[PDB]
Amino acid sequence: AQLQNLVLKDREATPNDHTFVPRDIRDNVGEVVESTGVPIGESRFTISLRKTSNGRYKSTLKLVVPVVQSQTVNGIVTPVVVRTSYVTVDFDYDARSTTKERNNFVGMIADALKADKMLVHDTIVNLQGVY
Amino acid sequence: AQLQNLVLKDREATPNDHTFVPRDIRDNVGEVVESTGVPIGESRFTISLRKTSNGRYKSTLKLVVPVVQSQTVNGIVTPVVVRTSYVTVDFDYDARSTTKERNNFVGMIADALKADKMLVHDTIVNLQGVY
Amino acid sequence: AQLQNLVLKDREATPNDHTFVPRDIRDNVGEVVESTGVPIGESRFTISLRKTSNGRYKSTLKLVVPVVQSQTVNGIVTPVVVRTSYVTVDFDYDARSTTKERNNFVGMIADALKADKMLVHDTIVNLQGVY
Amino acid sequence: AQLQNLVLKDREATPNDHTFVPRDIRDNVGEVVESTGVPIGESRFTISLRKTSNGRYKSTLKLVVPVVQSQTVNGIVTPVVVRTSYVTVDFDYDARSTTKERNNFVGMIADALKADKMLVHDTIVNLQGVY
Amino acid sequence: AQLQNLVLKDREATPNDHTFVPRDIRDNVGEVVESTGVPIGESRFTISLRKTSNGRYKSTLKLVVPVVQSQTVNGIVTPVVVRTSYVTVDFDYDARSTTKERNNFVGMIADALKADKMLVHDTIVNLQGVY
Amino acid sequence: AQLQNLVLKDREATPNDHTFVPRDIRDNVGEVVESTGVPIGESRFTISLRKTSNGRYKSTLKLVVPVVQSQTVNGIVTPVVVRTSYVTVDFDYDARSTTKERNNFVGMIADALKADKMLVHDTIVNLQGVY
Ligand SMILES: [Ca+2]
Ligand SMILES: [Ca+2]
Repeated sequence: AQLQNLVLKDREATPNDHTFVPRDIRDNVGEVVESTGVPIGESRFTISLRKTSNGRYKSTLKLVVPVVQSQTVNGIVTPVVVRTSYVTVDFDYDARSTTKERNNFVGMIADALKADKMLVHDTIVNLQGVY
Repeated sequence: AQLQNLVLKDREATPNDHTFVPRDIRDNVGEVVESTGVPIGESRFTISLRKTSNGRYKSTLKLVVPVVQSQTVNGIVTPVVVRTSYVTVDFDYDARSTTKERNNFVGMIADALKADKMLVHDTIVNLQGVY
Repeated sequence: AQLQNLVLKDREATPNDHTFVPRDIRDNVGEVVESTGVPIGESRFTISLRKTSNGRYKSTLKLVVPVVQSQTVNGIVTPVVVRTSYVTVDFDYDARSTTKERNNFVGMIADALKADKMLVHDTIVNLQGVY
Repeated sequence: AQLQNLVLKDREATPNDHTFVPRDIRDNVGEVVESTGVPIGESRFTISLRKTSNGRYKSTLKLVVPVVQSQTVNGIVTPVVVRTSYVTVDFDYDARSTTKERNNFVGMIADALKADKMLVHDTIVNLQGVY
Repeated sequence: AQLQNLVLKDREATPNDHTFVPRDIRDNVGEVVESTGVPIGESRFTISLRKTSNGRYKSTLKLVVPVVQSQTVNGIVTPVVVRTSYVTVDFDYDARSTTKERNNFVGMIADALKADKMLVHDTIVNLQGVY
Repeated sequence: AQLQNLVLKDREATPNDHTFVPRDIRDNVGEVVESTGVPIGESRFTISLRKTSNGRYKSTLKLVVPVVQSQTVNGIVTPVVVRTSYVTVDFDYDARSTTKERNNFVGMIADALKADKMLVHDTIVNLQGVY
């Protein structure tokens, strides 16, 4: 788990590769960043792990992806952030857990984000509730 | 997004299907449950969406998967929970976001959980930190 | 030597020459600027040299390049500074260094700032971290 | 920018290649070294990147080359640093800067350090003041 | 260099390879561990290097090998630590030492820990005094 | 373990045998020396064993080899320690440890110090940090 590049595919027609390049490590918190030429609409992805005192392990993923549009004022073109989207995955394993257990766990909740899993998709994508 | 069945694949040799069946809806919070015959090691998955007052949408996914082993006491065999694993995904979109934006977003962070994405896997699965 | 002109090159397709002319030297800090007739948003380059109490020679270079665009207000077109880029090299030599050592030194640090010097460029130009 | 070899040239008659090799990364600071084995004789190159609190991007280069005469006696060597030279380039960009802009900036100040660029040379190499 | 794998050998009939993998590096203290999927009673090996204010290089190695056996409680088999063995080598070199000196040094101290090196073995292994 | 000769090898092209001979025992600390006659030039190996108050068993090794250039003038020699190197291995076992266990422990950390074991070598010999 050496801070390194992280590539994430999106759900575009023909999936694009978003390449997040490491930036730094503060307080045992890695940060990788997909940056376009201008470092303002840069999307950041952080990751961290810490072992609790009560014998547990807690991982924390954060992904931030802002949207930029060019705002024109008195002829002055300036790229700005019009809105941002945030997500935060939080794991909590028991210090006594086995690798397989953890793997399967991830795998499952991962498979839940899938686009065909209607129950969740119709919520985290199309903003519907449950009924 | 009608409360309904939710099937999640795990990362086993030849992936197993875990079928969570709806249980109820409390305060606009759905709950589906993969239950073995005995309702004690039942794994629960909850989902919810709420529109903030400040014009945002926040989804919240929770997956809980306990592990059960048979504890024998004075000849009395009893299945019990020896440890549990928890995860909590939290989305936060801007009320002005477009479907595509949201979709891609999900898709990306989803693709991050993937098993081959070393940066995160070596952390949320093998409990390594970053360096 | 005497405060005189200073020409710096671009990294533009066909490198443009930026001609800086003397402006003034205050407190033994030479300033030379590249500007059109107007004293606004002119790119400035300052140079200085001082001997330290501890017996060291220490000189300083500072280049400042503001980006100016035309801001139209009620038909009143005025050029204005949209943003600026700063850099400050600091040389500190030993009073016993030979011309060659010093020259070679500069030459190196110089070479380091370069289109192809990967390690460096990717950071001072692409603002990407080291890992 | 993964920590890797960085090679800088002299201004020696027939430019000598100084190959610095990665030593390590510490608190988000890369270090590459042109070493011989003994640490005090090591010429070291440093590099870092930070996103300032107030939204700017700064990166820092630092080169150090010590001069060291090694007295030999009956086969036993005694290295001694007799003088050292230091440089510290400090870039500071605006979060709205273009890749192109930055690049050009660098290239300009780069061009400033240079045998023929008189104004500068006579000072950062010949240690003459400005008048 | 970079925190990577580390394999250590037994002194068992047919020496077994103990493969330690990276876990994390906190406060510039690399840790690499040999463990099964579970984070308990894993043998840990840490390594670090620091430069002293007085101008010395000092690195530290620490190997910890807990002995784990299966503790059956009411049919609930759990692996647990019965006892642990600790060791801490401390190297302190002079900033003017040459690669050879240092290497040779290690090699010696190394040789000292050895099956046949009587004086030493009988004490660090048989816990018998010197007389 | 009766205080006796201890011979350690180099990592020199053709391994040189360093024969330390017993000097003495002081307050339960054995000392063996590779001497030439003059005490400051002596490379000395220390060794001890204690049963900690709280029932543990600790033994300690310490090796020291000074580098000393001896200036000769008209037949009169002037030795001078120009730099020294120190190591301190610290074992700590459990009163319930097996001979076998201990032995293996030693052999493992022993194996750690070693030309090919990269992670370690690059640090305890090449003085590189961990990243
Ligand atoms: Ca319904
Ligand atoms: Ca790293």
